Amino acid sequence: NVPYTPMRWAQDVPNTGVDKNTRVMQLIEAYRSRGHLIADTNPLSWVQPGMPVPDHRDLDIETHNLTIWDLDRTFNVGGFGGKETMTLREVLSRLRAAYTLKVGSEYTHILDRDERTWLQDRLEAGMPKPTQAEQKYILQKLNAAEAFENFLQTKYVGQKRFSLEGAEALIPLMDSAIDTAAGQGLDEVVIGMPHRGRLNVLFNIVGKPLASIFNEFEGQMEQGQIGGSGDVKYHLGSEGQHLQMFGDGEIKVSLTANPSHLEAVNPVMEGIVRAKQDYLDKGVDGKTVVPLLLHGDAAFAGLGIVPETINLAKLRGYDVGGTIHIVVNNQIGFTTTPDSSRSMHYATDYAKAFGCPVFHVNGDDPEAVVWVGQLATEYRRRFGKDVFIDLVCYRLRGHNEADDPSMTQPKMYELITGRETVRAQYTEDLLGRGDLSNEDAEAVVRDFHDQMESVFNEVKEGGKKQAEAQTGITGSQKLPHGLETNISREELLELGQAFANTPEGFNYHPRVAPVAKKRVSSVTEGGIDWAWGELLAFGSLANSGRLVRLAGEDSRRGTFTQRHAVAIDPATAEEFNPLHELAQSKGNNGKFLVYNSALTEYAGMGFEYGYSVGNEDSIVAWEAQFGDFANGAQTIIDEYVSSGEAKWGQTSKLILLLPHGYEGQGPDHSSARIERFLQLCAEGSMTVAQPSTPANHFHLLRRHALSDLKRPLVIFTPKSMLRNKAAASAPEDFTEVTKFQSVINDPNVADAAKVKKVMLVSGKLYYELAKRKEKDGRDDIAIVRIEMLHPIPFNRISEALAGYPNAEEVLFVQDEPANQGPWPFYQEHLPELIPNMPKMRRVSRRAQSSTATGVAKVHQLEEKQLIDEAFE
Amino acid sequence: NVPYTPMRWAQDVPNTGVDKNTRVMQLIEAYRSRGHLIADTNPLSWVQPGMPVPDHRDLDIETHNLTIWDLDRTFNVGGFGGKETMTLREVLSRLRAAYTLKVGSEYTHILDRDERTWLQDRLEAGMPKPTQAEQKYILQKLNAAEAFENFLQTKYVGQKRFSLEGAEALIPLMDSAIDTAAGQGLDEVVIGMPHRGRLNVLFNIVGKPLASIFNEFEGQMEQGQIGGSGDVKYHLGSEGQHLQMFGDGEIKVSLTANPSHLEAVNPVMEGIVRAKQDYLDKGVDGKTVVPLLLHGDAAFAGLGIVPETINLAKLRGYDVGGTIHIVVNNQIGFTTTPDSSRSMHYATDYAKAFGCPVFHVNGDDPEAVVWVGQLATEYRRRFGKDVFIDLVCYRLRGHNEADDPSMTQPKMYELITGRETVRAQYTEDLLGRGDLSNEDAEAVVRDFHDQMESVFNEVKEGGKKQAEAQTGITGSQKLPHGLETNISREELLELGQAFANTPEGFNYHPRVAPVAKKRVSSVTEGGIDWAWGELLAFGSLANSGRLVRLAGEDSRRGTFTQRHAVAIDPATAEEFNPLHELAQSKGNNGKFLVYNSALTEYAGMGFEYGYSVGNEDSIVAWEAQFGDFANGAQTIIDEYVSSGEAKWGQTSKLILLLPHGYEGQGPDHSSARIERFLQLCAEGSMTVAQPSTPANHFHLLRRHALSDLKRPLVIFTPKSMLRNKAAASAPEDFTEVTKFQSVINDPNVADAAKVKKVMLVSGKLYYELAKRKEKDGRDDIAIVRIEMLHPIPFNRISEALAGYPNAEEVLFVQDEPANQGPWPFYQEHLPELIPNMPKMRRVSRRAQSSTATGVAKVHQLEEKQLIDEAFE
Ligand SMILES: CC(=O)SCCNC(=O)CCNC(=O)[C@H](O)C(C)(C)COP(=O)(O)OP(=O)(O)OC[C@H]1O[C@@H](n2cnc3c(N)ncnc32)[C@H](O)[C@@H]1OP(=O)(O)O
Ligand SMILES: CC(=O)SCCNC(=O)CCNC(=O)[C@H](O)C(C)(C)COP(=O)(O)OP(=O)(O)OC[C@H]1O[C@@H](n2cnc3c(N)ncnc32)[C@H](O)[C@@H]1OP(=O)(O)O
Ligand SMILES: Cc1ncc(C[n+]2csc(CCOP(=O)(O)OP(=O)(O)O)c2C)c(N)n1
Ligand SMILES: Cc1ncc(C[n+]2csc(CCOP(=O)(O)OP(=O)(O)O)c2C)c(N)n1
Ligand SMILES: [Mg+2]
Ligand SMILES: [Mg+2]
Repeated sequence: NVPYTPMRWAQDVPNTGVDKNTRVMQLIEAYRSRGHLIADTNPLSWVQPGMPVPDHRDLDIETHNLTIWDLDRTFNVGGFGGKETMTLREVLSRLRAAYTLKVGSEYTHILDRDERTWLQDRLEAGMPKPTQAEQKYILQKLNAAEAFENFLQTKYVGQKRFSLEGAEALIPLMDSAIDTAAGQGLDEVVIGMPHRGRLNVLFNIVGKPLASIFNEFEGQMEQGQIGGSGDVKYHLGSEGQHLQMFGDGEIKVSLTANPSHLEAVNPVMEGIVRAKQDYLDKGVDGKTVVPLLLHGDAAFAGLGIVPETINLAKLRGYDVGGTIHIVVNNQIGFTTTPDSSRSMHYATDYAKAFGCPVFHVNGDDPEAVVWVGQLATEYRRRFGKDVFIDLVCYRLRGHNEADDPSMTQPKMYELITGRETVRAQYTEDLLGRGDLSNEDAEAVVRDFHDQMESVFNEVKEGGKKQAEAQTGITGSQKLPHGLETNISREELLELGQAFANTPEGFNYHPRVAPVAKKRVSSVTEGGIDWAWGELLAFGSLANSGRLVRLAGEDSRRGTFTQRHAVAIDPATAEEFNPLHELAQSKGNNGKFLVYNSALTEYAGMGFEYGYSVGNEDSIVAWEAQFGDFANGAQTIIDEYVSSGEAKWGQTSKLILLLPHGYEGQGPDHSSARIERFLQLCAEGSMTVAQPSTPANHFHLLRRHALSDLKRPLVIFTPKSMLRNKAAASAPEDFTEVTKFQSVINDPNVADAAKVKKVMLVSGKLYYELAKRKEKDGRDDIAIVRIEMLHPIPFNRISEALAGYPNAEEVLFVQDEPANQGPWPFYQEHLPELIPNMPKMRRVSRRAQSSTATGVAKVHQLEEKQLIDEAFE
Repeated sequence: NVPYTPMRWAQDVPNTGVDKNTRVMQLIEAYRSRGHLIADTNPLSWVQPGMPVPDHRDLDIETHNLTIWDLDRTFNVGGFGGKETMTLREVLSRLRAAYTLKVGSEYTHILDRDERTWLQDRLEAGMPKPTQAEQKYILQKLNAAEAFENFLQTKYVGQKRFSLEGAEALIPLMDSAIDTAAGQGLDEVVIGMPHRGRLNVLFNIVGKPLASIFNEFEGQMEQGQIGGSGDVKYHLGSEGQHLQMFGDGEIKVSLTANPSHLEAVNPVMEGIVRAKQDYLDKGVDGKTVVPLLLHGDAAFAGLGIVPETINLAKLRGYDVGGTIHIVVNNQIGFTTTPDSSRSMHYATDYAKAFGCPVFHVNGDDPEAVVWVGQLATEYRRRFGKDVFIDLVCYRLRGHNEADDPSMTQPKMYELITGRETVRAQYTEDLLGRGDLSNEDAEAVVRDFHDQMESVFNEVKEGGKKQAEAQTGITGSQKLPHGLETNISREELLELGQAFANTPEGFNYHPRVAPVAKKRVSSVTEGGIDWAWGELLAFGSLANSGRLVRLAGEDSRRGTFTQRHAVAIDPATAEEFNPLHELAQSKGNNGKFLVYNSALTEYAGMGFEYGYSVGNEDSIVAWEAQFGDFANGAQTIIDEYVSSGEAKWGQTSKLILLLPHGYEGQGPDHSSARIERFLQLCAEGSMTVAQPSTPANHFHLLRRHALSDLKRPLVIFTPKSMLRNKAAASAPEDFTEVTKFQSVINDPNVADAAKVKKVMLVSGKLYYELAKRKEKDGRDDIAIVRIEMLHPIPFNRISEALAGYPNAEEVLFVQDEPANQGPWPFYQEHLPELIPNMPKMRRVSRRAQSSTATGVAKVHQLEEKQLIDEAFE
């Protein structure tokens, strides 16, 4: 059992052509670059049958024209090993000790010279010898891991737990990293992980009490929100503290909630870290909250969310100082082996796309694992980049504890069954080298078992409760009754002037200058448009002292060239952000931050959801280029935004701004899918709205920000109505009207006793119906608008209908096809809530498999047909 | 304007320590590895202000301790340039000519030695000098590209076209690749691409007639399906032929349809290629259909679907022999620059994760572009791997033709406005070197303009039609009236015996052997379960002579250990596929292929959709591990499966198998989201079903395969009912019952005149209600099952209800919450279709924000409450 190729027999060759010193330097370069291909990193003696084996002929001395006859000759090596001269025997010895034992390293692809040199120097010095106290501490942690697993196996046989047996070195690796961070003087560590070994990490790394875990297994579950539905035990989070064992440091440790969908926690935990860093406010030399992210081998290579999230690492609004990644490589999926899972040689090969180092380590050598953890945390602090660790290990049982893995992998489980564990091997090694006594070794086991037995007995004394029905979360948070959302006239004029107070030699571009002038004049003369209404809301909130963040694709300028939140000078390329300047000059330390995202919907929306969880007092908004591209983030909408409160008691106030409207631009630029969002709503989980005037959009945003109802808000924003002059607002609507309106009654009814038809509408189709009513002179019609879709404002609709006592018909008019839009939701729910209302009649486009037509002339013909049908 | 650093002044150094020959070899290695960092590949003199600049100190002779005083000394170079000895002046000259001009190359990261050597030899030989005929052919193609763009600009000013101006070298690059493939003797080329330059590619590469394109712009659109909705002009496909200009070869060229969602065509076009290759059947040395895939720079770096699809390249059921990728790098998104779009240095850096070569080429040197196209197509044919081309160019106008790019990028558009085009520059170069006359150069322009003017005038003679309403696609395909789907008794016994005809020294695993015995005995005694029903269907179809493909996560064994389509011997690890063996021994050349996918839902489902489009006569099925993970493929469901026929006239017969059932395993293992699928249905777009017996599943699958209705099928499959003994089927149900049943009436009604309540149910909740009816002895109840959900079988439901003439109530009973499951769809539609039916009453779980509870005791309490409510 020796892992190297034997030395071969050959004749001595002459020193002609390429010199032999050149050949020895080429050998040094080969080991530094490709020596990981023959390193002892696998605990099993296993080669997977269907995977390609890379060529490694570069690592034998024959390929470089050297022979056994050169081993005692001396050569110039140019500073290798801190020496100018050396023998080929000593060169080979050093190379093999550094690059072919229990740690394999990839770092030669890095472009910067100082980075490469730092890693090279530390890997060739070697791992320093640990003290006896340190060695005993590693043994305590290994014991805890294995003992906990065995206890659960014995007391709860059938129950699913997802064990860590085979990979118990993870616990001392994570401990090493957290301890190193505490010594650097940092503030917090945030963890995200999957199912494999979660209950072990909660107890041994985070510090969740043992009583809690035992209760979970007996069927008593901790309640997150009053009347909540809940979730399985391996999807929950917790908080704790970690004290340094051989030091005076202390750090905080947190673990985040997640669903079963793998790798969906990656963008969410990055956002939590960024929000925490921003609150501490320590600058570029800060970055004092560390992200620690765990993966599995099949998931890391397969799912596309992983590289999509790593691509945000060095961008302006997303940087968090680097991420430490750990891949638990146990050489198996569920019933699938690596030959069917990836087309890369290693699972961690995405690192080479981003220019980052990789360390592969044997999971049956605990002292090497502790060294790699320390080295990774030091690299992050110095260079501010991502680092990847590959922990090679195995899975002792099946995928779960009810499965038989021999049916599909017979030969692999001949090697696994009946091995000795990593705790047993390490105890034998320490007693052999005389580093531990037998009394000590036996105490370590006895003490921990007594602790667990004690707690278990205490938990069984208390009787088990019986099942009870779950009520719901509708009334678990209060509504802001009697809150006023208007600003003063002085405040409005100051916001307007921000666009006139340009810096010293700044000028606007000629096509942007008219927009700025209109903003300064409109706050006294009238004609405020949609974009200016939105910015007035965010600006007012930043003045009071809040952090406002807006992110999305092309969101600084606007997709429809409407926003201009940051302006650029054509002559010098200088930038200007008016509303941020005004906020910083009022002495409440408010901020307005606008960022242009990368081209992603899954990672984008996930990052903003996380920001809202990490700072409860911030105002965060994500914008989509068109609302039709939000189906690329369906996982986040379904698993986090719509359902997080009911499952885990985790609350959010994220704002989604989704453009919507039927204007003839085709099926992928027409519908944000209102029907889908209204399906997900129940128990008052989120607010859904489609306003028709800038002032009403202003009041909606301010009500959300100043209330104490911590639930999301989904708004459907316009595209063509952005520049419609019938939709503009007057200053009195921002300063004298006090509240947001959920139903707007018709403002052009002469006599209410002559009305015989009521139309209900939502959005931009109002302005067409109104136009036609004026032209034809109809005094028997009244058009009523619905601005808030969920919850249903049934008291207001009832009040409006009651104001027309001679009405015989009610029509519901929409632009969307009959199987889309708000009609399906309203035809089900509204008749129950208003019993005395006449039967409703739909007027819409016909039902369709697609969203809209692709021909523009057909669009115009349909619109004419629709409006004609409404007016008899 | 010289691009190199000047030679510096220094003293001569002594030849001590590391020898100077060693230093010259290190310089050669540096240029081969990192010389692309200083190559002349950018047409503009532009450096983006916020992007990091890599260190390239390795490429100057000072860092290797050499000086101007060494330039005329001679050194040993070890075969470089086919010489044993050389001067430092000649070495530098050759390195700079090979690695620093108009082509930059990355290939040193490749692990195989023979690959590296092949590339190295071809890049150092250089580009061969082209003939005069070849040169004139390149000028014709450049002219065509630019001329077409200018014509459309002039005749249709406001209209959106997404121009290729700035990147006209794409047309000769694509032409070079297709021409090289025709010379190799291959069969077809399949293209997928986005919006940028689509109408140009349709006319100049594929061969779509010019009349068609002009008509599109005048508002006359070609119809795909009778009564279809349509789509915008830059989303359509076409077919054509390509004849070799200087050869006797011929090849077929195809372009595929796609939506606006970027990069969603990547898995779909890979599947089309695989299906075409399988039909030709030429073996491992075949692979004679070439995939050619075009991208943009922002999309390639940002979206996660790109690397997810490249990861399928070398897997067993997905390999297509390599893909040629072209990235059109025009240094801008919409209003976003590379500093805000990626954290990689180049957009094509994913190549280094997969071990593939990259070529960067200047888009203003057309002869170099034609060489790189040829070299890439040769590499694919020899090594069977992916290859990446980065075409560096610019965008002359805005994102569309209505946008002003100076508002956000002032300095970049000072360099662009008023340049001379690539056609103009090339004409000037050829007239300078005397390779073309002026008469020739003027004819090239005049002839092409005359051609276009002719066609345009002909198109305007015919009058323009007026708009007309679109009818729908419901009746555009026929239903299979009077088709019988039963097999003979002889056929059933033969299928059973397949599991007894093991190979010579094969034995089953002890936990798989009982399943095999039961399969052999059940075809004569009874008790056929769900999995065996499914396999009997697929086997029967493979016997008749069809290619059957089944793919999904853990689909060979089954997620619930139920299928066992391939078995493994514990002693030798040999594999056995019974139903494939039987099919190949009947002389119709049928196949049963089962594959275990990688861990992806977006790329998985997309690949199977593509397979169904590329071979209309195959039976393809995709399976999900649980139906709750299908929201990861929402883009494919919404943009291709649900809506492809109505938009493009593209038909498919894909089968989705989605597990579903409420059994207490929590919110991410309970619901496949039936309500979402029933929203997407209209105009008879697809079939949705939830059967309750194995025999009925058999008949459904066979009806779909033998009919002429080319639409998808979505089935909701069980989890616990897989092993329920009340649900098993008898042999007569496969051989004497002729058709699939859409409604199954109650089989335990003694007297029909005593019934006073009818319950409607779908799925596994039948077996609980039936149980309770027997126990309590209720003869006033009748339970009726609905097996097909869409379309609604309203004639059968009416017939069933009419059979109970004294009924007073109808109850609709489901397990799902009230805002989920089939109730929302049925409460809207069924009362209209059956006017005389009593008012329906819902019995279900309460409405919820999440899918299901996380506590198991609460699940059991809810189920009891539900069944009690049903029975008064
Ligand atoms: C979904 C969420 O975010 S929380 C909703 C929780 N409650 C429910 O779902 C209960 C069922 N729903 C209902 O009874 C009704 O739909 C109501 C009461 C919410 C609204 O019906 P109406 O009375 O017709 O609506 P109206 O617009 O007059 O609202 C009444 C008050 O509720 C407030 N309100 C209503 N919806 C919201 C909301 N989403 N956020 C904040 N305040 C709200 C209004 O500001 C108003 O306050 P006021 O006292 O200052 O006038
Ligand atoms: C959705 C698709 O893929 S095709 C939809 C095309 N048709 C429509 O949408 C019309 C509207 N729908 C209807 O009129 C009704 O729902 C029907 C006629 C389709 C079915 O209603 P019922 O008559 O109650 O159902 P029933 O099960 O008896 O079907 C009658 C016949 O249609 C056939 N059929 C019904 N649905 C399908 C289907 N999805 N695929 C194949 N055949 C079908 C049955 O096999 C049967 O044929 P038979 O005469 O040989 O026995
Ligand atoms: C998005 C998604 N797809 C599929 C699944 C189903 N699933 C659960 S575990 C698993 C295997 C995971 O393998 P690996 O990442 O190696 O984890 P290990 O069990 O080895 O820790 C799969 C496919 C899932 N939970 N989420
Ligand atoms: C999935 C998706 N997200 C967003 C968009 C909106 N969008 C259309 S074009 C575009 C810019 C694409 O940039 P690039 O890939 O460089 O294309 P180019 O315009 O340079 O050809 C964006 C974000 C889209 N069509 N699809
Ligand atoms: Mg694994
Ligand atoms: Mg671009």
